[PDB]
Amino acid sequence: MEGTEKKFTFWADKPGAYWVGEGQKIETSKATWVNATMRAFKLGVILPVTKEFLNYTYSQFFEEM
Amino acid sequence: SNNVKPQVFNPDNVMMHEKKDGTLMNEFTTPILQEVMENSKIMQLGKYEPMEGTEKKFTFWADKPGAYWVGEGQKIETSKATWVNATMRAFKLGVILPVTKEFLNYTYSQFFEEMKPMIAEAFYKKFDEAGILNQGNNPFGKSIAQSIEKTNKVIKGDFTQDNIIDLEALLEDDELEANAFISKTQNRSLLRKIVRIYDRNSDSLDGLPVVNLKSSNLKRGELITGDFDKLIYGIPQLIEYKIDETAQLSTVKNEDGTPVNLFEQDMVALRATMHVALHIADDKAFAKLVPA
Amino acid sequence: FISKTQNRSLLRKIVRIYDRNSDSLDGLPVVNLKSSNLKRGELITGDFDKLIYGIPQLI
Repeated sequence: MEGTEKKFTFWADKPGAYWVGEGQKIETSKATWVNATMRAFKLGVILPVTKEFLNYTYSQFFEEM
Repeated sequence: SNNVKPQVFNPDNVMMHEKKDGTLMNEFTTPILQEVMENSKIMQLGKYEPMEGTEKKFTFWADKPGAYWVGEGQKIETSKATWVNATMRAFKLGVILPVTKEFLNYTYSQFFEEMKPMIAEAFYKKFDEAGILNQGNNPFGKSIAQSIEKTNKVIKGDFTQDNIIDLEALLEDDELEANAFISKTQNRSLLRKIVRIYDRNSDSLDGLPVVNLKSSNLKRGELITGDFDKLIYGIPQLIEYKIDETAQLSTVKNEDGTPVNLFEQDMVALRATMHVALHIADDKAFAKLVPA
Repeated sequence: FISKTQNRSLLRKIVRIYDRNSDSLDGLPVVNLKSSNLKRGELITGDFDKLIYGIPQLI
């Protein structure tokens, strides 16, 4: 999915067939499809730190978060 | 909260990837400009003056030295050349374009590159209208229209051939040739049908070129002319672009009235700035025709 | 023609015999003088090959 939205299309109807005698007229038939779609949403969080903490208490903190 | 509907803004200058009705603008097509962008008319007409501070000092000549007829062995008398000082200062132009980072990923990823020509056009129009028409809260005090008010060097009435001549003759009345006309592009309607002194084959009026301004402040009935070599400009700073992903913007506010923090809200903004300067070397060099 | 540059104001609006496309008057060139002694209303012309000058001492 490259954009924030995506499209799907699916078959829905399939053609018929008939029995025809010799020199009788052959009849017609029809196919059909249907569509569906999905979109994306955003997740987020922020973690703030006092820079003394990141020097004198827990240097690795963000790598462990 | 986990509130997912998009952020409303005020003044609403922020570019967004989805509309409040839920329309995500995927598969968007890059716009194409209808006309073509305008150049600066001041930079077309005026003299350039290389400047590197925000301020310049000029020297111009004023009095020429004389000469005398001397008989054989008669005393050669003296004479004085004189000059006059002038000065011009720069002021800063700038604008900011805020963008939601989804827009810059999914709608229109080249947006900030495709905007640079339009930002320049916005500054050129802002400069021209400030220096010619005295409009848009100009900073200089110096302008063409403010010079014509001070000299009161105004013809009153309609575009008769007598008035078109008297307009230019009011500069000849001080030994200055006019060098161009400044016109509202809408008023060819009048200049065409007088008797001809105008031609559209070049857009010239009595052989001098016509330059069109393209803003709402110059009316139908008005015409400007002068010796545009007496108008001088400089540019200490060619347009500089800075893109920022974390600053606060105070001038744009959220729906609740809070400022827009570009980091918390996942946004981007382009700041552009330019420094530009204007001087009018002789305020008598410009004259105007105005309807009564 | 010898003309005060200020008096195009008159030569323009008569009927044309003048043009500013060259600054000529009836096809002869106009030369502008640029001093206060030649007035607005005055125009001079002649066969200027009959006017002769010389310079024994360059400046």
